[PDB]
Amino acid sequence: ASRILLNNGAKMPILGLGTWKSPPGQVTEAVKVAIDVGYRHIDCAHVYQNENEVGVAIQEKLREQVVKREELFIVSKLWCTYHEKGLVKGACQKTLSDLKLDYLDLYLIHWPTGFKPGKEFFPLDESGNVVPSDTNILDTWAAMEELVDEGLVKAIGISNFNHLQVEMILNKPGLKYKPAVNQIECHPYLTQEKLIQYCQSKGIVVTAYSPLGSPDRPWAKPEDPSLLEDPRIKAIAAKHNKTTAQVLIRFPMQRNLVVIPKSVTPERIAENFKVFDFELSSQDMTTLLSYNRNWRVCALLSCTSHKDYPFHEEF
Ligand SMILES: NC(=O)c1ccc[n+]([C@@H]2O[C@H](COP(=O)([O-])OP(=O)(O)OC[C@H]3O[C@@H](n4cnc5c(N)ncnc54)[C@H](OP(=O)(O)O)[C@@H]3O)[C@@H](O)[C@H]2O)c1
Ligand SMILES: O=C(O)Cc1nn(Cc2nc3cc(C(F)(F)F)ccc3s2)c(=O)c2ccccc12
Repeated sequence: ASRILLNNGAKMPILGLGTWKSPPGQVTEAVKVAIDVGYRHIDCAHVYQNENEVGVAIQEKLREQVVKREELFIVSKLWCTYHEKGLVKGACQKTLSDLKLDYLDLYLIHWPTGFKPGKEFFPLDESGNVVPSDTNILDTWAAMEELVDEGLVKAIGISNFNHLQVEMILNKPGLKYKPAVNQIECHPYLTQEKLIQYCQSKGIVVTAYSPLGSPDRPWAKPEDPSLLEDPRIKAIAAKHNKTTAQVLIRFPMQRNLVVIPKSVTPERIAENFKVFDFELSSQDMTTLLSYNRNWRVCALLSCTSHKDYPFHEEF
């Protein structure tokens, strides 16, 4: 199936378009091309500073009757400087206004760590450490629950929560809505078997981010592993007459994950969608799992002292 059933009763397309780092001047056309060639899920965030432009594309494709709003699955995320209870609705409403929507299909706590509120996304002290907010995930989660009860979002979820944090939500006293999704980094170099099985065992759908290893991440270095250039992955693609990127997108799909590759390149947007016509073998899958090396694209040094930093622990 091209959609997975969430625990709020709604279906979610297992392929979406990512938008982190998509330039504001190219992402409108990017999203337009993606809807044209079949994408029905867009992954967004206020912190990506491009939601206005993403929204232009969505609204034009609705106006043009290329798609109906019910057919779209639009995701956004609450940024760390808005974890305070009095800030969550407004933050969601800004995202909605920019996306030109009246509801989101899914809204995620973007990271478990709350940062000091302000105009700065990454407020730092004079030594470079991120400045925390004294908020905790449970009260943040309660705030998210209110968005559901106000009709602003159809589903709520979390992102970059480790096993212990997910379990803390599930065990929250007075828990009203379980998280629908946990969006986490996942690719052959960071395979996440434990976290994913934990989440799935609990009926929480996992979305895999940076499935191609984020070659355009701004902190990339020479000695870093490179998925798209891995000869072992290239050979598996070769065997299937597909591209390395296609193998890397199909890989999570077959683990019952949602995957959200980013591109602003029209030929690549289209290539990336052509992944429903082939299957990796079970041996291919285990072989790709074997390349795990616990390598993370996303884990900003400045945040590692936050009490709620998610990656000190195994998973
Ligand atoms: N929850 C969070 O914390 C979090 C964190 C990171 C990412 N995410 C989401 O996940 C999405 C995807 O992750 P990502 O942006 O880090 O990286 P990614 O999707 O792993 O990689 C994007 C990079 O791959 C290139 N690319 C795309 N398709 C390609 C293809 N077929 N062949 C060769 N190169 C290709 C893109 O180039 P062009 O664009 O130039 O074509 C871009 O440089 C994000 O955009 C965001 O929506 C969420
Ligand atoms: O956020 C995105 O979607 C992509 C993303 N990732 N990162 C690396 C990060 N690593 C983190 C670690 C924590 C931590 F929780 F671990 F403290 C909290 C927050 C972050 S941001 C960034 O620095 C970033 C900056 C602008 C826009 C998007 C991003």
